[PDB]
Amino acid sequence: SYHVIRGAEVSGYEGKVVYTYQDDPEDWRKAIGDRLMFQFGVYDDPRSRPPISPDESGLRYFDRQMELAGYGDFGPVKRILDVGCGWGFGLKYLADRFPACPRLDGINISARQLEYCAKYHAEHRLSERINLYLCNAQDVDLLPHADEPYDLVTVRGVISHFPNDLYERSMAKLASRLRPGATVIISDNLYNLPLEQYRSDTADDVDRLACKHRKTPGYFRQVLEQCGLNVEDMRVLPENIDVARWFMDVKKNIETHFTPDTIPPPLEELRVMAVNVSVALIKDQFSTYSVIARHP
Ligand SMILES: Nc1ncnc2c1ncn2[C@@H]1O[C@H](CSCC[C@H](N)C(=O)O)[C@@H](O)[C@H]1O
Ligand SMILES: CC(C)=CCC/C(C)=C/CC/C(C)=C/COP(=O)(O)OP(=O)(O)O
Ligand SMILES: [Mg+2]
Repeated sequence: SYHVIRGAEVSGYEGKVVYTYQDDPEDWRKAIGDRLMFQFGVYDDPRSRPPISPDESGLRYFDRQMELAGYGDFGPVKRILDVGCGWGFGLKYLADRFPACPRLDGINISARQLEYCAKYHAEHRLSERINLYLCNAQDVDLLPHADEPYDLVTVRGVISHFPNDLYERSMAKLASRLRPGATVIISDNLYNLPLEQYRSDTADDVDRLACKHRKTPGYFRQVLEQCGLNVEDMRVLPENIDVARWFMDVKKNIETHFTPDTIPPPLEELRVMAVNVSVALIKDQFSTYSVIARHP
């Protein structure tokens, strides 16, 4: 079960995102791993015993981001928000990491992901601690209990799906729900060239995985600052060769567990996207960034 939140002004891009994440979570598990973590991974953790799966590299990327955010006396954490909560591992990970945090909220516009989130959280006995909302990032102001501000927010691989307009409005409303000194942990995928210069290695005529709203490091950071957040740390993470590795391991998973008949269309987009983006990553035209931001 999830609660519904509508802001009477619906984003026209929702349909494209819903389509992307519609399909059987068991097919996604075969592509990206059992944890269903969908924002890359690091292959440099001394704890990782090769071969390193997308489950291991994803987990260790999150650990590294938690370290950079200073959660290795981290201050009060009584309420957590996961923006675009995917298939719910992010909320489970934070729940286990913050056992004295009684409230974690997840927002998502994919009903199929939220259906899987509830069943998955229930199996791990977190249903009371974790609340799920069918809620666009731009209606975060409508989330219940504005009298209880968020201490920690994750936005990992979500801003890639935002039009510039949506991104600016969402971050302004997110900022308004933060306690002073609250941390925002961001992962996203940004183009290191001017947008006019960049040319897709493999022509994208179908908008692969609803990621057409490309952004630069400069603009990305400008928006966080304009909403009154302080950028504490911004860096390439994972490294280009690690994002490429994740992509190509996921491509291999898809080509090894599916045929062109049975493959769900979004996993076909991901299979093609893997070579295109990996080439762009090798050429340093594209990087995944870790951003730690705080409310002053
Ligand atoms: N405008 C929007 N508002 C809320 N959620 C959105 C959104 N656009 C995309 N999303 C969600 O953002 C997620 C992108 S994939 C990332 C999932 C998760 N952060 C992980 O690390 O695995 C999906 O759950 C998608 O449905
Ligand atoms: C969606 C998301 C951010 C979640 C995390 C996992 C993931 C697969 C990231 C996608 C990164 C991205 C912007 C791909 C663009 O490829 P493309 O083939 O669309 O590139 P192009 O069309 O710009 O050449
Ligand atoms: Mg694209």
